[PDB]
Amino acid sequence: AINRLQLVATLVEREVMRYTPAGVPIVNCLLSYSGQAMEAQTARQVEFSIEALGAGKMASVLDRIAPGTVLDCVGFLARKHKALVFHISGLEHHH
Amino acid sequence: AINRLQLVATLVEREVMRYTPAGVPIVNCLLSYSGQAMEAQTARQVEFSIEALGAGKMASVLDRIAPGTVLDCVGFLARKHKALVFHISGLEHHH
Repeated sequence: AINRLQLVATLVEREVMRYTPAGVPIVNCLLSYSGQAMEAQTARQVEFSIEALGAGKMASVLDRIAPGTVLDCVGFLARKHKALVFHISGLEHHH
Repeated sequence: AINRLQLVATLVEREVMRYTPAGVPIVNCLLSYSGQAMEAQTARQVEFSIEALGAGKMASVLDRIAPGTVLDCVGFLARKHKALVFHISGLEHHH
């Protein structure tokens, strides 16, 4: 079943890298979205923040990105462990 | 800025139709996702539920769908009014 989120958003903050029991690194972060949903009947402004994380190489990538940076993100939604988290599977600098 | 969620998910429940002050109908619902994220380094099972809504014609569409139905949804994330809600902008029966 498809579960795919594409989001262009600003990195607001990130937590110190942590590791799963298997030794996989995880970086939790907060992203801030600000834009327009043309998908709504009347175009409307949309603004929200969302908890995200990168695992494995994506943790390493996030760990080197400055807060304030706008990121083009793809990935999937999942349960935190209830609240949801955006798992980032792919990332580019927007600009 | 892109903000687009694609999700194949089961309609669990829906609320009675309500209306905005402008007379736009809204149907709030709960969707349940169960699948696999191949986007994670190790393929992993993912299961969660997410609050969603349809507005305008999409409210009318949701209002006629039986709970238990699997839906192929597209749309965007937004703030409920903080918690997030999946605004559905497009819908098909999965099967």
